[PDB]
Amino acid sequence: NLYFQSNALDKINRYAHGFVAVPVICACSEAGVFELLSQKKSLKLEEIVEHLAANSGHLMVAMRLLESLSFLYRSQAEEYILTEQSQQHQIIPKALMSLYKYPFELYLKGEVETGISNWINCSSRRWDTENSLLSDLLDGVLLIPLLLELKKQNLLDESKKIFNTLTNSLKQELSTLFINLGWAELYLTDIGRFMRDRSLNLGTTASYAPMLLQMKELLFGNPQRVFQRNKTEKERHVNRTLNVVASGFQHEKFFADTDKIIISIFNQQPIEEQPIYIVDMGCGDGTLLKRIYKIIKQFSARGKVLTEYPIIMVGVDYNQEALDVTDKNLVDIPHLVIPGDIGAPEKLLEQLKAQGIEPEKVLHIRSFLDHDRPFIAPKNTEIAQARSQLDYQVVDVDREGKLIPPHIAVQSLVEHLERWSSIITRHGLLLLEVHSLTPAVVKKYIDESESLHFDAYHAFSMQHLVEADVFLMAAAEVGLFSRKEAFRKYPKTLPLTRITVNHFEKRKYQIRYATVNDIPNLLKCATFNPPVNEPFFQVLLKQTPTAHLLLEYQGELVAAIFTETKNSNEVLGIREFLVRTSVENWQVLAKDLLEFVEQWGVVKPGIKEIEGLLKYHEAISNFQKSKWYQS
Ligand SMILES: C[S@@+](CC[C@H](N)C(=O)[O-])C[C@H]1O[C@@H](n2cnc3c(N)ncnc32)[C@H](O)[C@@H]1O
Ligand SMILES: [Mn+2]
Repeated sequence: NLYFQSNALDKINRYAHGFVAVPVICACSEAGVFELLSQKKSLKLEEIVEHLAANSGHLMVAMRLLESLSFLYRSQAEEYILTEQSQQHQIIPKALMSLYKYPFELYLKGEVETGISNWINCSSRRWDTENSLLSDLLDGVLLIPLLLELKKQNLLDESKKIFNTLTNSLKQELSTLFINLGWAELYLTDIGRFMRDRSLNLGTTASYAPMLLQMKELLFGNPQRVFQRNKTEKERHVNRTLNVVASGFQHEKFFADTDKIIISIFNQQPIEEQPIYIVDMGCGDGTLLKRIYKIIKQFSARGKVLTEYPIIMVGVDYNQEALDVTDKNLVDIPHLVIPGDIGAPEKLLEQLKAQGIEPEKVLHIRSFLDHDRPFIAPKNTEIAQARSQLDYQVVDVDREGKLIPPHIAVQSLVEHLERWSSIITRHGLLLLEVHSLTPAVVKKYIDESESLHFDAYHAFSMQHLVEADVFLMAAAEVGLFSRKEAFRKYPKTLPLTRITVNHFEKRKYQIRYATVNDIPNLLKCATFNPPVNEPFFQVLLKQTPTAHLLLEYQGELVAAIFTETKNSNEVLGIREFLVRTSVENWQVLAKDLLEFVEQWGVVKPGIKEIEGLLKYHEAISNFQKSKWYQS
């Protein structure tokens, strides 16, 4: 915990930002996006799409990135307007895009005709701008592939004398760069060691270089040429090898967060009623399954009695090579590997039954896969219709590169979780997932959070991130609730959620957003505040369409909690509490709703604090004494 680390952390994150942002800015500049918004200053996305013959989905990804960088702003009519910062697009050299295919391997080996001296000189001048952020964005285009190769060839871990075995010209090139950057003084400095030790965190972003090189095709050409799939069906938009290595390394601290959940499950008495099978959908190399088994064996009551009550780990994956690797990795662990697909839980269930596996004895688990499912369009058009008036900000791009409407992306996730919800047992569903943020929050935490680059390259590659609150809502709509004692989120202390660790349990009821359509039923409920009239409900529902929660059981309204969002959208407050005391177990259910509102508010983008929990907990906990109206 040293003083220099806070600036170093900002720098490395900014480098990853620039790795994605510079291709977006350059492609937009070349196609005339900034010029168009200078000739006509207020344009909606559809107008920009039409006039530049753009692909609406990828273009939305680019616009959200530019908004997050404060290059553009959106009016209340959803019209894009340039800012003074957007003139920075003129400072970017467009030859800089050549680095995305420059052979850094050959360069470090002296087998290259043309080196990188021009860019080293550019960096020393801070790219001819005083905007510190901007010069860090451009630095990232160069430094990310270079640092990764310097680490890969073991040119930085070398004791003391780094660059000592390189040709003298190479020595001076990299010595100048490292000295100019404060990385070396020839010995590495504090920041120099920091950048080297943390290089693999850039691997996932760096692996999308082939896609980012083709940004102009994504935005303005034929997106499918970027995503080939030839005969061997190797991915062309990403170096999956480096990607899988890097993401596995990053997924490490999150796997450890399943320890407390696993320890809790397999300490639960009696042993015979615990799960027998732990089934990981998308097992990859089996790292998570292997860890879980060792945790059970060493740290749980179940681990003392495996002789009498064995555990069986089950790896499921739609790729046979993954099953083979997982099979080998789970040597000496009782296990099974079977094919399956994240989108087909019904087929998984039938394959388990074909093995004689008793479905009710299964704990289902998975990590970081729901957002990478094959997108299935909504079949429930009526629920999709209702959903369409809500203000979701999910960005999701289809195979043609067109924008999937946010409410359609959400309804797809709901229906996909419903298919899973129908097979989840009383042992529940251990689920880790990564989430996108809104541009308002990304803009506010640009130096502290990875979202700017991570959300962009995810949406560009046709993955389906949602914001963390949207995910928890989609689960709640189908009766899956993330258990309070198991939950973890990252980042821990910033008002934004990029990662959730969940133990979902299946409950008999559902929680969804209240809508204007619910107002007649809401008017009839018992209510802690004096009875609310329709206009105030309309006011609340109009101002924050996705901030009021209701709990339903067998089509019957049980309870509802309305909220207010205030103070630069940093404070969420409980505003109304409604119940129907005619429904069996309504008080327990209403307490569950208030607990859910707290969890949901904890992951709501931008929310720093929740007000009113004590007041409204007391209201429902001492119901008769609190003297509710219309009871
Ligand atoms: C998401 S990445 C690896 C991360 C891994 N899912 C985990 O558990 O952390 C892809 C891995 O999941 C598998 N996978 C990708 N799409 C899948 C799908 N639709 N159904 C089942 N497995 C899938 C891949 O074959 C690969 O093994
Ligand atoms: Mn992903």
